[PDB]
Amino acid sequence: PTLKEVVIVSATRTPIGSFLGSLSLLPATKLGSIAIQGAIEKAGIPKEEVKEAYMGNVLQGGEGQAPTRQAVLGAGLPISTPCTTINKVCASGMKAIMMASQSLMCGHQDVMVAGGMESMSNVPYVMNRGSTPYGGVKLEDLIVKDGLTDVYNKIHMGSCAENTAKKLNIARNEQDAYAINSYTRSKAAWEAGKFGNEVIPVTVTVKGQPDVVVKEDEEYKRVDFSKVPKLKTVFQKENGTVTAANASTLNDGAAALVLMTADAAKRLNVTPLARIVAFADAAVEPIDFPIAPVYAASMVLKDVGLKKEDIAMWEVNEAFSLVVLANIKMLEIDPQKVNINGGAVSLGHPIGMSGARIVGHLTHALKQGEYGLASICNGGGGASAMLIQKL
Amino acid sequence: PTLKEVVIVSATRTPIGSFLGSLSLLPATKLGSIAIQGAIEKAGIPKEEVKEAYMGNVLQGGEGQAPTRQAVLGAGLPISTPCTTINKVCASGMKAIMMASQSLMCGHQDVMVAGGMESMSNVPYVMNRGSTPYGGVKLEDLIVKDGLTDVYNKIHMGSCAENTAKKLNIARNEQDAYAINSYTRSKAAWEAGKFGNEVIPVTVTVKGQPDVVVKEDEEYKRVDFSKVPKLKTVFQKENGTVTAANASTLNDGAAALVLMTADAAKRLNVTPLARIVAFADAAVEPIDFPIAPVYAASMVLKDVGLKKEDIAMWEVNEAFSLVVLANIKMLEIDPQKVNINGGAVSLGHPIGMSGARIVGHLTHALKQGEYGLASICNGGGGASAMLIQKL
Amino acid sequence: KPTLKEVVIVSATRTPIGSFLGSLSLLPATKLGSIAIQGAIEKAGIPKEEVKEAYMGNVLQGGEGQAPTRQAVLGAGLPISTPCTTINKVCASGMKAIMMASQSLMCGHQDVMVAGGMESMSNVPYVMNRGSTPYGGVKLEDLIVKDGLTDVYNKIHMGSCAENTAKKLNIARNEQDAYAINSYTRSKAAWEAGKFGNEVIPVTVTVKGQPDVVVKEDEEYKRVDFSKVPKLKTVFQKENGTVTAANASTLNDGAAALVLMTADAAKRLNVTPLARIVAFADAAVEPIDFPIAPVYAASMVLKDVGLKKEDIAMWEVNEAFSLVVLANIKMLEIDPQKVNINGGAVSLGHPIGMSGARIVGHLTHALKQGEYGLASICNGGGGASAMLIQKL
Amino acid sequence: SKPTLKEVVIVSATRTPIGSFLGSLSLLPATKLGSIAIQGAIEKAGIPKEEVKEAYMGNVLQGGEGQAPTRQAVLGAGLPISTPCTTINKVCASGMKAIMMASQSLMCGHQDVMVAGGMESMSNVPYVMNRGSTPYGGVKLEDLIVKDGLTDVYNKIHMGSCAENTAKKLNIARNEQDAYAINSYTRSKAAWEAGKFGNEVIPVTVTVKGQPDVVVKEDEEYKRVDFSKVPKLKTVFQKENGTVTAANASTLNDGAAALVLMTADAAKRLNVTPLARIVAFADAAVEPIDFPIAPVYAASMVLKDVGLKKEDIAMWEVNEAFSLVVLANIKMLEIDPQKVNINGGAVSLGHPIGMSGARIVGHLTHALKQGEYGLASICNGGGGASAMLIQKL
Ligand SMILES: [Cl-]
Ligand SMILES: [Cl-]
Ligand SMILES: [Cl-]
Ligand SMILES: [Cl-]
Repeated sequence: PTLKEVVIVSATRTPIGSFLGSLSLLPATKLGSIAIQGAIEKAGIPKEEVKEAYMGNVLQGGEGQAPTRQAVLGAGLPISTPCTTINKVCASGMKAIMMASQSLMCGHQDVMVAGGMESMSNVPYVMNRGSTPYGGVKLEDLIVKDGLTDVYNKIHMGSCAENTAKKLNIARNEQDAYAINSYTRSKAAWEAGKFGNEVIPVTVTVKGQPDVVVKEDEEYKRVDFSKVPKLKTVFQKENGTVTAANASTLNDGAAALVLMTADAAKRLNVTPLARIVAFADAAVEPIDFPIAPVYAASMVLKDVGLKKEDIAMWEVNEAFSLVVLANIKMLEIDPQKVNINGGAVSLGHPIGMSGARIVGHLTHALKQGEYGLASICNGGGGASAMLIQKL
Repeated sequence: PTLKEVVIVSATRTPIGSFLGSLSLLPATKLGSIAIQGAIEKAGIPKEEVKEAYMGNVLQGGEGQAPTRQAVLGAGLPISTPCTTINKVCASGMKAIMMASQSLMCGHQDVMVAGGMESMSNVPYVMNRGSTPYGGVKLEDLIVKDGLTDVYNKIHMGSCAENTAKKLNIARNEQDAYAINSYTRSKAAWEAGKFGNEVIPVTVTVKGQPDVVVKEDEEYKRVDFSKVPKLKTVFQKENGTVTAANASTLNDGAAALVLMTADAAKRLNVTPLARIVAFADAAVEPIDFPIAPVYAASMVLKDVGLKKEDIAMWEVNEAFSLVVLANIKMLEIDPQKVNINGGAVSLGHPIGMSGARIVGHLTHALKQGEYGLASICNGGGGASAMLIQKL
Repeated sequence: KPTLKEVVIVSATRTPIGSFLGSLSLLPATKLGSIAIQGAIEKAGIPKEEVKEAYMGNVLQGGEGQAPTRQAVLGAGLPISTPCTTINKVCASGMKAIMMASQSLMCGHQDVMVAGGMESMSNVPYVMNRGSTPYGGVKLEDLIVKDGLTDVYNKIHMGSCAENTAKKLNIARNEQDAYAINSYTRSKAAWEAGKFGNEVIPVTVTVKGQPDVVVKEDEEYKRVDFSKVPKLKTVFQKENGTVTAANASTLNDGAAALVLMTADAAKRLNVTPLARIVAFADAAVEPIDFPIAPVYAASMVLKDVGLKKEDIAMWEVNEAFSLVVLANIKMLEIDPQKVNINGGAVSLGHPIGMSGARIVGHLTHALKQGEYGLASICNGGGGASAMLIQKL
Repeated sequence: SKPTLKEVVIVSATRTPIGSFLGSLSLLPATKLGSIAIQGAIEKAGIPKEEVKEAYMGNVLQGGEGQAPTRQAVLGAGLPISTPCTTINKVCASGMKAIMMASQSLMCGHQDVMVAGGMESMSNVPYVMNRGSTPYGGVKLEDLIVKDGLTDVYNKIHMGSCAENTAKKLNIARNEQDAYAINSYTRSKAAWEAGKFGNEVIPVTVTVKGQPDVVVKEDEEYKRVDFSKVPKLKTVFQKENGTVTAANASTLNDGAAALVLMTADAAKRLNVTPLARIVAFADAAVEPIDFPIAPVYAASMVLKDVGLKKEDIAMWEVNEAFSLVVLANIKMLEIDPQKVNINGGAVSLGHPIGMSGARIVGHLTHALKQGEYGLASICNGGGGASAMLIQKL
């Protein structure tokens, strides 16, 4: 038996909300249900056709049992749908799509949903099990402990990024310029209505209060260009370059894609949006995560036999402005082709979701026949990358 | 390309420690490193041959960033090794093996490590982010909140088991007899030396203390048969059937398998233990998880045209004695062929590890040519199953 | 019969009372204490160095740091040579502090003292027991509830104890709601008439990179809706209840301080005293019956001095609940127009450690020359303190 | 003119044994220890419980003890519901300050019989979490023993680190401190084996369901020492040139003490034999870091007030908060060391902080010979001290 061709038939997401902001009352799983239900509606298929689901989700503590199952059932999918929650840190939402593609390729399923979800607003604090130490204890923040601290270096991802800024000589000003570029591209894309088929509105209902309709990304509107160059370099007191403005923020959101075999799409009279061509994972020293996406992207190109020039648009996840700039520089790519409609620095970074968002964005933004390449670094020194072609 | 055949080359585990017991000082990821290093040693290959790693791990809160990456780097595997942490609740350890097999089948990697790890001793308590409510703050136990509570029904796994005991007419005395049988078989297998190849010893080292070598599963010795029928039914005080003795326990442990394509096994000239024949996931109504493994096992049998009678050895994970009895009753299989060397009720149940342990046990215990079938229920109403044939 | 030094009040100052998590909530109890103590010494027109010792009531001390009264005193800029003691008689603390200070003065053991009370209920923490966390989790308890508001013996809230007295004395919901509205009315009128001009000192709340807030009046009395009062549900007892969130006192932040001295010291220091402290007493009853303890304490003071209830121009009976005040009016058979005339805790709020000091200070300012004032305050556990003063 | 005051006498002084931290009495809350000592004292006094008019108890760490700690102790000892109660906090001086303030009420003729003492269960002191929004990056759970009991607010350092400052200034070395400490343990054991606390201390039965009853009848802390280890121990409060150690400092402990106090007139009316007369007392305060010297000034104040000389004092109880403190006091007052802390103190017996001030007064009451003067003094966090002079009757 030969490997089956895999197609993206729909790709949908919630808006991204700011930390403790517009979507902070919704658990990650509920955002997941919203995205999954939206993606299935858009695919125009009976929901019973979806055979199995994988969702990325990095910070699972306190979400209750089986987060992906919660998202799936909450979306109204059948109780017969098996569910697995995926954690490759920042790459989780992309790795979910990759693993689901592998199942489809094997003929183990013909239709799946894959994506990612995160509610950083609802990530809790932890207290160790045991006896309390004389003198007190600090209950640790799981965003910091599980999401953002490199285990081996015992420093923030932001501090790890400083290493790359040093080695590649990427200055504060260049990072700030990228960050401003991202906010500008985000606003322009929202104003041009570019997320109209991608984002679905979320109604937040509180008892006794009026409904709030969240219809666009919250983060990009919280910028002051005049203040960008004034911020302190918080991850390194001496010779620092990374700031709160030129790094991604803490956010809430979910994205989901409907994936099928080519045969399943034919059977169901569905016109797919894009073909999944290839994907790869790469890993380097934990401190050097910003550069892993370079290797992952090169693997994919070399596997398919494409040149970098053959890629119409790049989605290189904006964990930090530093990451994108390292990637542009090492790969020598046209910066007008990279994160064209904004990215994590200005739209925000719900870590388990972003890897799925960037792939769904390519699916909508590419023109017929064009190749898009999405890549995303992750805590621990990893990256995932994926090549798709618009149909 | 054509789908590649997958073989199990090695299968190794730590002993299983009791809650707050012999292994409680070691993090899940450390147990992971131990199992991973041991499986590579038993496989007789350079660590550098391992291309990618998947580990099941249900309760990831407070383990630090990227648990699987920590296990892999802590075992001395190359920094180039991509890692993904898998959460299908209790089925996590088996699902990791299944997904790794799918990547190998696709020709996306040729050698992987897959397994599961859990340190329930070290799972923390959580406090919600936000304002402290007037009148008190609740610190929830992640074991209870994420591990053991069904989301939809708002009851413990043990109460879901009671539901199945009612519907299938499985009485307290029947569950108690099964549990006693499990304890008996575990002790017999340990005394017969049946885990000599499967289990590797763990050395627990404490500053200014003598070393402690943990060489055997701890839990099976923790029973009093005379008290078994006198114990209170903790999940249902009136007309109950499930007890602390006839349920599985909370435990610490890790297991890891080295998987290869048939081509890689030949290239490297290793002696494969077993071929992976088929695997499947099924899901039912959440409260009914005890029966999900029946459907999952039936799926794998049907997939490859085998009948229940063709199976020499069944590993039906003993989440509760109730579960195994429900499976035997529905499948109508010979109890003498089920969990022959004990299982989770007497050996313990580190949830993210168990699905891998039972596959690994089949790999060592099956005789040449024999088929073994492993199935494992999971929170949310799911199950995974795998069929292997001993080489 | 002992011959004792005559004790006088030379000043009585307080911060405004802030609402729970409200205007004064960024300020620790000890800081509010410093503000009131400094204000009191300022109004007394004496050197800080003249204050020899300080006692401050403070019910909920957990997490405030070592020696709360010492913090308040040194925080006001008083000499490092000033001995300090923090007093806890629950809700009576602010009064008991004045009483115990008076006793020292009477003995000739000191000639000038500061006495009062402080509480920041906004900043009262939660606790977790020492030891090993039980499998399955734990509820960290709220100290306001555990130490402040729960009767140990009956294992119920103060408000539920009050329901007991409402039953026994036939003090219905409507009468209590009427008393409540009356307190809010009187509080507003007094504030609008400028009746706290010399008693209250404003506090400036400063937050880096924010405008300053000058808190110059009590925050709580403006937080009522008279239309909602009779519609509120009875929180401490659903079945046949009378006590509500509106007719009970609230959780609050504030501090009060008095300069006390011997009559001799006042003369030496050429300051004119406001009032003479005549007598005071403590009484106790069954813990559940705390609302009636102030009746017995007041009667003890009258009997001791040989006065009649009719001789008192002005009564301050702490408004812990509207019920408590009505229960006192009923049993004592006194004229309601002479009781809590410029409002009280039901509308002004109840920072538990300070209220007993506040009400003595208010009598001091409001009484006319030669008039007698009687202040009484119930406390958790079944107790009450009372004090008789005479204006000079 | 000086007021004419009632004479105040100590009629009984009774305490629980002192338990080590998380040791023998750690299952009992402070208030129950309070009840045990209060009932003890009244029984020993030989009066009806209804004769006690009012109660003051010292108690420094009141968090989580429930409403009105003193009221709990009092009602728990079976005293009438008519008995008013006040909980006193002058940190380490609380147990003595309670007796002092009760004495003032008696002097004024405001009461004729009172119970005064102190109680502390440091084993049961909880941790705290602040009310409000959980701050990004972590939430601290503070130990109230550290935060409220042992940390100087102003200097933001442990009491033992403040103690180092005086060791420095007065040149009191490690070995002298250690010498004192061993001296305390020695006196403690001697006194206990001689049966010297036969009337002072009452035994406590600890009942755990399923378990055999435990009878705690002697102080726990003094047996927990190794004299050979003493000189070896690390100086835990200061990195450079330290002198204070876990062994020459007092420990965290649990205990209560209560005294029955009355006017001379009430003792006659009740036909009881008074034990001692309360002569004078004082409080002093210095710079917060300098709390080890504050008892010097407090004692001097008392002697000066009564016109006595240091040489007139038969027996000194200078609370052994730290070995350093007793030494500083001996040095500055120039008194006979053989007259100081004769039967042990807080370094060997332990230091339940709200209790110790009452314990040491109770101890002079039992130890002094007819007509002798005893002086008890006690430092407290914040830079204070209380002192009391008594004469045996
Ligand atoms: Cl990785
Ligand atoms: Cl599932
Ligand atoms: Cl009382
Ligand atoms: Cl002081």
